[PDB]
Amino acid sequence: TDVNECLDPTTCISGNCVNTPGSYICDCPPDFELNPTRVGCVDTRSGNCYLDICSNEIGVGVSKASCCCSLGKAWGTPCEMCPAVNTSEYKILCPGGEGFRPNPITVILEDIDECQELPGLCQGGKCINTFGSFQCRCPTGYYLNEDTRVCD
Repeated sequence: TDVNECLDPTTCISGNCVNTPGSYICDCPPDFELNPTRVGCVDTRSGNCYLDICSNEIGVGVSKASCCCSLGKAWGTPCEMCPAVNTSEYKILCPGGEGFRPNPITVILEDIDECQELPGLCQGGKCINTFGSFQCRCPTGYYLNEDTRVCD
């Protein structure tokens, strides 16, 4: 009775909780929809990921979270800008910070695999997925353009 679940930190991941009599509700911000078990909000659209303003594509048909919670800079068509790291937009979009996205079904944070989803981050080179991150080794005689993410 006296209970308002919204007062609990965790209630409604990336969402706005509204306390109802015996439970509560999660209203999802724009572009987010409630997950199946209704514990949070996710963006299940698929789009391209870009390294600049959209240009320099590094990922295809990938989720905005996987794009922007990573090194991506813009996403989808029409080109949307990844929110900046100190924003609320980013708090919601990247609830686990840099390197992770929420599972569309369970909303559980998982390590984004740039190697698979964002192959662009290492064009012409070997991509090695790691915890919350990944590496890149350019083949002998070629070097990584830290700006184009291309080997040489």
